[PDB]
Amino acid sequence: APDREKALELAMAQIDKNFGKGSVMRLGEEVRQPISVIPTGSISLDVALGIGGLPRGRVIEIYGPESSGKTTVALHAVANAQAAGGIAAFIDAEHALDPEYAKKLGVDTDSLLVSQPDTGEQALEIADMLVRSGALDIIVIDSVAALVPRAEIEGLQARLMSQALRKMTGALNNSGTTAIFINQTGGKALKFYASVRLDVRRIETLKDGTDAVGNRTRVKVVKNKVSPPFKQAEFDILYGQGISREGSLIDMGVEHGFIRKSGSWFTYEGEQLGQGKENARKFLLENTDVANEIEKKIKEKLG
Repeated sequence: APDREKALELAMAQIDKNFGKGSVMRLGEEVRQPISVIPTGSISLDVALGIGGLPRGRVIEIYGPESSGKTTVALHAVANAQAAGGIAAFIDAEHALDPEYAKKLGVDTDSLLVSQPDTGEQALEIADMLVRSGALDIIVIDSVAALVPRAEIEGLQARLMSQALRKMTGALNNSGTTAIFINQTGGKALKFYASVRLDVRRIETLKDGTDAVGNRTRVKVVKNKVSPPFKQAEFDILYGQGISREGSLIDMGVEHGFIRKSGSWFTYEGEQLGQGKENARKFLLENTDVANEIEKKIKEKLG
């Protein structure tokens, strides 16, 4: 009965010791909690991460198929980091960004540090020195696959990438700046350096009755060295409004009881919210007072 675990316990101990914390976990441990993390902007996912957001100082990767969310999540990461006083950097390699939309997500475009390098070898250095001023909070490279090296422009990528990754990884940990990498490629490197990888995919094209308000998405946390991995969260991203914070309260609201679905009628302890997800969504939208209370409750019922 005892001894085995005890040997295990000690085992699992020494591992983490020489290999860090997330070395050995259980798809059941409720462990850790850093006083630092960035709200995804969708609790659903925040919880997904276990820690309630992104592990600062860690290199995260959010890969997904063309037109899944990725950037959106990302720009959210950058917006929530922003509204906290620290400022964000955008390494542009895709030359495709819609500030407006960003602004709508919450991005302070005027104060967003961007840079459209010339070769893949160039961005990284930029990102690397720019990250060395530890003045940044969230730096985000856009398009791992759009990092063509000096050579080709005149197995390169993987290499090019590995190099900085090892280099930038060190510092990132020392400065407390968390990094984002969009992907589709450079594979290897990132695969391993990243301490958290999100796999994002668009499941349903949200039916608005009319023709479409957005799309319901799903992110699977294939790799999480800071909490139990393999989790996942689903949320909606309304065309031109980003992730509906309200849209999420409901889902968690119900998947955790704080709200009752009485047959296409949403109710919150006594009084009803609305009749229909969007209706109740509308409801909370204009009833933030109550809205945050749910978020609050949900955060209390879990952390």
